Amino acid sequence: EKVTLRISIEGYPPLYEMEAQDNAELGMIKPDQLASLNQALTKGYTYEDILIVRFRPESEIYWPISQDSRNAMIDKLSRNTSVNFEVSLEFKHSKSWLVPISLDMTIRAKIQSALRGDPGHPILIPQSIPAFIQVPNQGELTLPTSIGNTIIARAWFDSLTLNLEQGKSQNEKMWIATSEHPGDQNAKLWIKTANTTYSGRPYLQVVGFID
Ligand SMILES: [Pt+2]
Ligand SMILES: [Pt+2]
Ligand SMILES: [Pt+2]
Ligand SMILES: [Pt+2]
Ligand SMILES: [Pt+2]
Repeated sequence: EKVTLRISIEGYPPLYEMEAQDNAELGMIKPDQLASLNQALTKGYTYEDILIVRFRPESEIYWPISQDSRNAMIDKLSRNTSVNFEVSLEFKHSKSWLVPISLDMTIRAKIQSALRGDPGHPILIPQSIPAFIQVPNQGELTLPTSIGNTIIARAWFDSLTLNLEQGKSQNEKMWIATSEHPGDQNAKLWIKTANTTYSGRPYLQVVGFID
């Protein structure tokens, strides 16, 4: 089984790439976690069907973008119409979501500054990654619309926040990615996410339902 996540400004080398290969234990999911999830909704899938995928939030390779391509990317924001991009791949089955970057200039200026690497400038990509995804035998991944419609790109999606590592050499550019839920981040519906042993940061998490 294999999962990759990629987060980028469309057209350009990803800010963030991560590979999952859960990780990593024999069981797909904690067996209280489906009883606490199933109860929180108040679908017929069993523990062997539910995968908890966890992405290390630091990109797995340094950002390899050329300065010129990076400059071009920033300039594109100076005028109009660009979209955030991200993709999930198992393992054959993929989905990519496009999230429009607001034409609001005070925030386009915030992205631009973040892309330049200024301290104190995250890149908010709101409602951009699903906490839950469904992977089928044929075709691209799908959303569990049932789960979505209960919660309140799509409205129930998690939001992303991306930061460039500060103080590193020009050939060592890391984006770090953080996630959070819309509304109550503490809701029981959310399978709680783990942190990493090596860095102490939260995993990027998606719960997959397998067919
Ligand atoms: Pt197994
Ligand atoms: Pt198992
Ligand atoms: Pt600023
Ligand atoms: Pt780093
Ligand atoms: Pt940090």
